[PDB]
Amino acid sequence: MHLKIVCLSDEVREMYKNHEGDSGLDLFIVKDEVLKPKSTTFVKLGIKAIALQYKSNYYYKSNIVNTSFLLFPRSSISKTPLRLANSIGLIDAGYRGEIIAALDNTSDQEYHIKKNDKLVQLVSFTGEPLSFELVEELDETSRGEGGFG
Amino acid sequence: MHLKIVCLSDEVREMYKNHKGDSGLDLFIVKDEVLKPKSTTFVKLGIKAIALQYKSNYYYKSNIVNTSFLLFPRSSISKTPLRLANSIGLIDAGYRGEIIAALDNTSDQEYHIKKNDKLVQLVSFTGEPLSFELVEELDETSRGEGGFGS
Amino acid sequence: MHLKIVCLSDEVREMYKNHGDSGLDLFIVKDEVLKPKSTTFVKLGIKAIALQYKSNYYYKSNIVNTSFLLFPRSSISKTPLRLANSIGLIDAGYRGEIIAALDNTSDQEYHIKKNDKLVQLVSFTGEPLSFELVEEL
Ligand SMILES: Cn1ccnc1C(NC[C@H]1O[C@@H](n2ccc(=O)[nH]c2=O)C[C@@H]1O)c1ccccc1
Ligand SMILES: Cn1ccnc1[C@@H](NC[C@H]1O[C@@H](n2ccc(=O)[nH]c2=O)C[C@@H]1O)c1ccccc1
Ligand SMILES: Cn1ccnc1[C@H](NC[C@H]1O[C@@H](n2ccc(=O)[nH]c2=O)C[C@@H]1O)c1ccccc1
Repeated sequence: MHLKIVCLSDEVREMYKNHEGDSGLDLFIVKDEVLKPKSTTFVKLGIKAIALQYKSNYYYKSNIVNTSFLLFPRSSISKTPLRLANSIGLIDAGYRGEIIAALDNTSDQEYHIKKNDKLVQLVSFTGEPLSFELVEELDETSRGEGGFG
Repeated sequence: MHLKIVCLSDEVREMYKNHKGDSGLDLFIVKDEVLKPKSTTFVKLGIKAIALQYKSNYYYKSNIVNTSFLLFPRSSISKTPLRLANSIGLIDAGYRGEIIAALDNTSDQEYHIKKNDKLVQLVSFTGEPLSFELVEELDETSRGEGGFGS
Repeated sequence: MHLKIVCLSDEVREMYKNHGDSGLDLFIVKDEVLKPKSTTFVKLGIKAIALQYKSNYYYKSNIVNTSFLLFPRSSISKTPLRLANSIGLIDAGYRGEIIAALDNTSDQEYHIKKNDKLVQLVSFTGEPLSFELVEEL
């Protein structure tokens, strides 16, 4: 699966210019942030992303198409008090919004995520190796980050 | 992937006639229910379902088959204190029971769910788009809601 | 999909020798006390690879190793244990022991017993699973 990732700030772009014939693509925490104790915080991952797979035959009742994909916790999240609220995120084929990780802080202390933490990863519904590239837009629409003005 | 869904009551049938390219199919909470604080409740979704996909050759040591499939939380469950106790439910190809969501109320107060809330969704193992239709039975067994009599 | 499982001990091998569906259950292999309000890395005492047919995938001889998944069993929900990382992703390249990160959410300790089945191995496609017990991967 191949992902096109639009970084929403330059600080993020520099993180991903760094960065793997692997199943998951790790995502960065892009900004130091405090998570209140006993809370769910919607943590903005500062990127938009489209995933491409070869067209496939599926039952329902241009070799390369958009596809839905998954936001998984990284196994090393287990070591912390944070847990993904929604278990596993399902990003649909369309999707053009900022990817959000919803993290439950299960402790009663506040928790500091730091820039460059990796808590979550994108994963293909097929488990296949992921490749990505930075692009400036996903498509022509404003939500795509493309088009005029 | 195509879901044949059997609604277990008339009330549920109407909710599914009225239903709003997509990878998950939202399921309704079908009955106002109070969930106790700090507990796990097995919330009956009032439906049974099977999933149909193209037959595949798979390594294991008409072209439409029954397939196993996935029960995911909707991401809007995040706003609530309700968490899905088994993370992602696996429903096997053969399963003819009512679909249950096991919801942990992590809050220390009672949580009230309403008829028409949508907290969970069915999703295909391959993430392809889903269609569904409402049917009177899944198969000929009683558990499947079908066959002769009562 | 098909799994090659190396049992890490004499005693574990037994449990799998005396064990086609969508997930393969894994045993709790030794009695253990889980502390209250805690996360424990519970060792399952197996190594495993998974084999599926090669596929064309977009990216920029019959068989290959694929990634597979570690799901909780639906029955885990009767316990106060939760899988910390929701669903475990075991990569194609992984040769180490399989661990289940379990959160004990109880304010009391919780004892797991050998022959408990709390988690299960599932394939990316939901296809029926099979395994054999080898000596090495
Ligand atoms: C938080 N928030 C504020 C406005 N919209 C939202 C959300 N919308 C879900 C979309 O986000 C995408 N989405 C889905 C799952 C996920 O884990 N991360 C996502 O970005 C595809 C889903 O379609 C939202 C996002 C994450 C957790 C909860 C809720
Ligand atoms: C709690 N309870 C009381 C009577 N039945 C149940 C349970 N049903 C397990 C089966 O239901 C199906 N099942 C599996 C996972 C799931 O998330 N939802 C389900 O309906 C397939 C599984 O085969 C049960 C249900 C949900 C979670 C845990 C346990
Ligand atoms: C516990 N521990 C000590 C040294 N390394 C670890 C761990 N490392 C992750 C590897 O284990 C494999 N792994 C991944 C996810 C999972 O649920 N179970 C696993 O066994 C493949 C992953 O690559 C570890 C294991 C489990 C949860 C968190 C962390």
